[PDB]
Amino acid sequence: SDKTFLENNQYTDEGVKVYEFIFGENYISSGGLEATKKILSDIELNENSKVLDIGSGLGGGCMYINEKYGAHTHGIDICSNIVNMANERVSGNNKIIFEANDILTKEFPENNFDLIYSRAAILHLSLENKNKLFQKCYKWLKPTGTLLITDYCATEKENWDDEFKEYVKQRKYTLITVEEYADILTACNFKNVVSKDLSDYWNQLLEVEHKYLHENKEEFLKLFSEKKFISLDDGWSRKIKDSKRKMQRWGYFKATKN
Ligand SMILES: Nc1ncnc2c1ncn2[C@@H]1O[C@H](CSCC[C@H](N)C(=O)O)[C@@H](O)[C@H]1O
Ligand SMILES: C[N+](C)(C)CCOP(=O)(O)O
Repeated sequence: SDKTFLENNQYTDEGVKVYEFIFGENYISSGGLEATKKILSDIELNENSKVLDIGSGLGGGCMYINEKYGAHTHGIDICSNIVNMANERVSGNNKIIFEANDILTKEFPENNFDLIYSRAAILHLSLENKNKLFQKCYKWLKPTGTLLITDYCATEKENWDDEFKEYVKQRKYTLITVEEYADILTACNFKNVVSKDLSDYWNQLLEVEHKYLHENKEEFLKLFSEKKFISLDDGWSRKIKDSKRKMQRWGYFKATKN
């Protein structure tokens, strides 16, 4: 249902390929590899670490984490077609696993992971399900483990304008404030909760991506259609405008179990 909605609309094969063109090979979220390097710059792991990636997409994050640290990485994604694409991009590596499943019904042992990592995925979850997920994450982390998240956030709903309301409604996102998000983590008894509103950084990423799209329009049109170009172009224009005024926000969260 949730699964069917995502597979048949935002994350159709063609939809993901369009996103990948602008985000970067193996990525479906902003900044691609370069942002991932920054997000993980203060994370310490090694070959004995176990990592969970919630909403693993095309697998770029898992590929990088395994490359940088040698860690065991397990990616969960609800879209079967996306997981199929991810599995075609990795071979001969028994420390990278991609699995098609709803994270809300997936079972993991308590005290299992050194790092639980998620990039631009939890926006798809209802508010009730965000709280349920972070309770599960708390159990699944080792005592010494870390939670690391980036996600779409927003200003308070009361402040949304007509265009943003419509965007959120059609995407079926649940966008909360950075502050409400941090409060959920605190309510789940995570420790050392750090939240950052990185909307300015995100704005910079979006501008680079927008410039890339325009400068490679001929290549894009060979691959796709002008209709899809216009949708992407207008989509990024709106996100640049709405991130600048913090109507749509980009949140970073890090916390520990103890
Ligand atoms: N309930 C759920 N369980 C697992 N994955 C989910 C989910 N709801 C949404 N997703 C996944 O979240 C992903 C968002 S796209 C982001 C992919 C990757 N983290 C990257 O940054 O590139 C989608 O692939 C979608 O399938
Ligand atoms: C949400 N996402 C960052 C995974 C994909 C892009 O979504 P959108 O920016 O087109 O709404």
